[PDB]
Amino acid sequence: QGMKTRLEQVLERYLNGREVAVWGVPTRRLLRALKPFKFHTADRVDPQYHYVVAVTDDDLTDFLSDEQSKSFQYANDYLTFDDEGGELPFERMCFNVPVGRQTYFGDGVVGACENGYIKSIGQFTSINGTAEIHANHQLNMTFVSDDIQNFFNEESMAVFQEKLRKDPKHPYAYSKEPMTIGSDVYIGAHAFINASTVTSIGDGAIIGSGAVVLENVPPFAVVVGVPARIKRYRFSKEMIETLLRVKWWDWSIEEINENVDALISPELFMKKYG
Amino acid sequence: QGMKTRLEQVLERYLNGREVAVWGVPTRRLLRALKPFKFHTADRVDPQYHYVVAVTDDDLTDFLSDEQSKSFQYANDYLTFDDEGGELPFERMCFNVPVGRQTYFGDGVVGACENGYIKSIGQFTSINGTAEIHANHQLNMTFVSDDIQNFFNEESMAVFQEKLRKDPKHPYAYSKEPMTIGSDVYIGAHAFINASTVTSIGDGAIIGSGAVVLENVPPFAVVVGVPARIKRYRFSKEMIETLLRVKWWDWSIEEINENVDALISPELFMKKYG
Amino acid sequence: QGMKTRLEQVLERYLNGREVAVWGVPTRRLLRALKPFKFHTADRVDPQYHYVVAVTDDDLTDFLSDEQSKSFQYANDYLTFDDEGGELPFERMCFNVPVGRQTYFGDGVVGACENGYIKSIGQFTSINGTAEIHANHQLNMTFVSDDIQNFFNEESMAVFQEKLRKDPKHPYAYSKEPMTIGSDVYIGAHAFINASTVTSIGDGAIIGSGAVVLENVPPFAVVVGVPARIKRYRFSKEMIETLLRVKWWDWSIEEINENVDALISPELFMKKYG
Ligand SMILES: CC(C)(COP(=O)(O)OP(=O)(O)OC[C@H]1O[C@@H](n2cnc3c(N)ncnc32)[C@H](O)[C@@H]1OP(=O)(O)O)[C@@H](O)C(=O)NCCC(=O)NCCS
Ligand SMILES: CC(C)(COP(=O)(O)OP(=O)(O)OC[C@H]1O[C@@H](n2cnc3c(N)ncnc32)[C@H](O)[C@@H]1OP(=O)(O)O)[C@@H](O)C(=O)NCCC(=O)NCCS
Ligand SMILES: CC(C)(COP(=O)(O)OP(=O)(O)OC[C@H]1O[C@@H](n2cnc3c(N)ncnc32)[C@H](O)[C@@H]1OP(=O)(O)O)[C@@H](O)C(=O)NCCC(=O)NCCS
Ligand SMILES: NC[C@@H]1O[C@H](O[C@H]2[C@@H](O)[C@H](O[C@@H]3[C@@H](O)[C@H](N)C[C@H](N)[C@H]3O[C@H]3O[C@H](CO)[C@@H](O)[C@H](O)[C@H]3N)O[C@@H]2CO)[C@H](N)[C@@H](O)[C@@H]1O
Ligand SMILES: NC[C@@H]1O[C@H](O[C@H]2[C@@H](O)[C@H](O[C@@H]3[C@@H](O)[C@H](N)C[C@H](N)[C@H]3O[C@H]3O[C@H](CO)[C@@H](O)[C@H](O)[C@H]3N)O[C@@H]2CO)[C@H](N)[C@@H](O)[C@@H]1O
Ligand SMILES: NC[C@@H]1O[C@H](O[C@H]2[C@@H](O)[C@H](O[C@@H]3[C@@H](O)[C@H](N)C[C@H](N)[C@H]3O[C@H]3O[C@H](CO)[C@@H](O)[C@H](O)[C@H]3N)O[C@@H]2CO)[C@H](N)[C@@H](O)[C@@H]1O
Repeated sequence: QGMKTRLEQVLERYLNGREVAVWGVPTRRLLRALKPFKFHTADRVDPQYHYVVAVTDDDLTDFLSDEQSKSFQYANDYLTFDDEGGELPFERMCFNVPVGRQTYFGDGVVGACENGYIKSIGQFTSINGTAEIHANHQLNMTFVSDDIQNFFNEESMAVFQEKLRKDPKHPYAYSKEPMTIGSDVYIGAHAFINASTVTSIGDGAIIGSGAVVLENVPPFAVVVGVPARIKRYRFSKEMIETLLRVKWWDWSIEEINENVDALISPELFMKKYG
Repeated sequence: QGMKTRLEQVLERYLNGREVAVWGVPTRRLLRALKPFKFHTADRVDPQYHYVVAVTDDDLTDFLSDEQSKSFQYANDYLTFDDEGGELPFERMCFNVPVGRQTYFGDGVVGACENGYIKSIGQFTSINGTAEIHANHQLNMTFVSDDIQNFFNEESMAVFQEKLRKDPKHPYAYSKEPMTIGSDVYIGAHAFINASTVTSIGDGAIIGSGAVVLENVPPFAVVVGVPARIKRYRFSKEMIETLLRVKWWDWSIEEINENVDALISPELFMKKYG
Repeated sequence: QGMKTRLEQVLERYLNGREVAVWGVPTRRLLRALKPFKFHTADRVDPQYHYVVAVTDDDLTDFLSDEQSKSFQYANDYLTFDDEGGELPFERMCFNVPVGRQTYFGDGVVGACENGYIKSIGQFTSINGTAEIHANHQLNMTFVSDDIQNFFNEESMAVFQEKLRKDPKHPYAYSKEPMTIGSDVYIGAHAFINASTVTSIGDGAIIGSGAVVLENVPPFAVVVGVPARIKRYRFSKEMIETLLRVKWWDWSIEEINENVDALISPELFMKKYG
């Protein structure tokens, strides 16, 4: 591929001449990524000479259960291969989609990034692995199937995709801006977001479990239900207005540790920034 | 097994004397299927001499990212092993369940086919991988568990299964016709269908995301919610009556490309067939 | 690890000096478990000399499709490695969580046991694999993210976790008793239980599909919906009172086979124990 995966971005910044020790049975995709480096099956590992790469999450659990792993820092010294959505201490990219710091999501949102459904994902955003993000099929035609186009010749493909781009309900997310997910967002298990109608999820939004959101979620609102309805705002109006332009999620690691009291007490946060 | 898998049906029609090149680390099930053929780890692949079989979907993505793959047509020259529900250009079978053309579904619906819960799946049907199809346990007894029968002797098993067949609410889908899923059907993510009470899903039906359907879905109806309620019909009544017996989903690949305008414009479809 | 996995508990009781035959490609975790025993790739298997261990569930299906498997009893002679939640004929443990007999659950509930969210799981309980059990993040602060704490030093971690323990809404299930799931419970697909607010699920409870439960479920109640509401009780009040202290789920395998008629007919059950 032309766009670097999460494993390749981590290695580019933290490997630093060491050889990669593979903790687990590798995939063909992994062997292609490790081709330029020296790599081997992990036996005796030393973080001064080695960088452990666990193939799967279950292989990571086995590695952390090993006594050899407690001299290995999270991303500086190891990583999970099959974890494109895993959180990171630095801003990264996922199929031309910027992902903030300490932001994690599941395989469904990863596939949504590759489909072009997402424009950006904020910092300190927590998304459950079971969450799904898909677009709508076309509804202005006699059929709803998408793989019917596998039978169209050119002449038929040109006219089918012609109406697709000229559709105000955005089938396959064709005619809309890619959806943005803000910072400090929480998304629960079994949640769903429609990539055809949702174009923005505000910062600090909370999506309940089993919730099916079909429209935009304003910042710091808690949407819940099937379909998702706003049941309560997370903060007061004055806080949401202030929080939107102070942007604590863009602070440095030292500045977050300086204003712990402001981030911990919401009543103190307004006092310092209202 | 006695019933051919999707990989075996594809190979039986398109392999044509070539040897299989395995793109990825194979499973024991795959090695059993490839036993009669000549097979090897894929290196340099040529579609005139080789047929690429990617073990998993992630191995398929790695194969398509390789320059060698662009002389390989979808099913005629490659396929994914762990993809029993993947779409195909020809009608196939899945555990004694006929599956139409360009119809795809996930692992939960595959397991539903093997359980005998499904009778047939139409053509050009799109089912999300997260969709689940299960039956109800028995409710006319003091227990709801199913694996309690692991402790029954013969005498106890005969009487337990005796009432199971004599139950009008169809526990474990015992006393009903297997459920039929029509053509041009769309099923969203996190959807659920009760195999104990649902016996038919009409052609052209649309099941929303997170929807739990518990009764039959009439053709070209859009069921939505927990539980699923009909919120709107996809087409006018006159169209549904006409569409049910013209059956465009049974047209040839040449006839679909002949009547693209009818399938693309619903207003034109009635003009040509009303 | 210090706590035995489900595979290690089964082997400790049923292996009995035999060598393990691995049906499938093993993981690194599996190789660590089989280290003290003699093990090999399964070829010709005899239950008098061998104990088959299928790595994955798909490898189990391949094994049962083999003619060699029909002299192998379920747990006494084989088992699936990647199946920590699979049912068993004897009471077992899962990350310091007692699991009853013939009780099965999915990977999400397994991870919930390791997180400390569950105290015990009853006997003859049926939980769907797609079910999820998670706790709530903190809501009394300006942020909702959990992995923000990866940036806190000591001083910041001590004060963040300080309010976490002093929170009546139980973020991360910090200040509550671990949730108990009773016996003869049925949980459907796509179900969700909030580990932060739910502390008990009574015996004989039934959770419908796609249901999001947020409070305790009384014994023998059927909760349904988003959010889950009690729609109907499974039995009469007099039965629930009697069933709660006869505890048929604690009977021996011989006593279950003695009182099949009582367990099969609910009307007969009260006659014998009311
Ligand atoms: C969304 C959530 C944070 C709400 O937390 P909360 O502040 O304690 O909400 P409350 O318990 O006070 O109840 C608020 C109302 O909204 C409803 N509600 C809240 N969360 C709901 C949910 N997931 N689903 C359905 N209804 C919900 C409640 O039924 C309640 O109804 P009411 O208006 O009649 O009182 C929490 O319930 C939740 O579901 N978090 C997601 C859990 C998860 O999936 N984690 C995995 C991802 S890490
Ligand atoms: C079902 C679906 C096609 C409806 O499309 P639509 O024609 O644009 O429906 P609308 O947006 O006009 O809204 C219709 C009504 O039904 C509701 N509704 C529609 N889809 C819903 C859904 N999945 N869940 C809950 N409610 C839904 C809407 O809330 C709305 O309510 P209203 O009567 O008060 O106005 C679409 O919403 C959907 O969910 N598709 C499934 C997406 C998916 O899961 N893809 C993965 C599988 S490939
Ligand atoms: C929960 C369940 C056992 C109810 O069975 P039941 O006794 O036949 O319930 P009924 O069909 O008589 O309907 C009862 C009412 O509750 C509703 N209801 C029942 N189950 C529901 C469900 N999963 N979701 C939403 N609504 C449900 C029905 O819509 C109905 O509504 P009403 O009050 O207007 O009549 C069953 O519907 C179910 O969903 N089982 C879980 C299936 C599953 O997920 N299996 C996989 C795990 S092994
Ligand atoms: N290109 C996105 C892909 O998404 C995959 O995950 C999901 C889907 O994108 C994937 O797509 C299915 C596919 O199974 C099947 N073989 C073909 C079918 N047309 C697709 O259907 C789906 O994907 C396409 C996007 O390409 C959408 O246009 C369509 O609306 C949607 N139903 O099925 C998976 C479960 O629904 C993988 N995560 C990933 O390998 C890949 O990035
Ligand atoms: N035979 C169907 C199987 O379905 C599997 O997928 C799902 C279930 O069928 C499977 O079945 C579970 C099983 O985990 C566990 N080891 C035993 C338990 N009795 C089963 O329970 C389930 O399956 C049976 C059907 O056999 C139903 O009667 C029962 O109502 C249902 N709860 O758990 C999986 C998640 O719920 C596999 N896709 C597939 O290997 C296999 O075909
Ligand atoms: N320690 C529990 C783990 O749960 C895992 O499954 C699920 C989660 O526990 C897991 O945790 C995610 C994780 O993906 C990501 N790398 C880090 C993130 N902080 C976690 O987030 C989640 O887990 C933690 C519990 O540790 C909760 O406090 C948090 O509320 C929750 N959002 O993401 C998975 C899907 O949501 C695995 N089943 C298992 O390896 C492991 O036991």
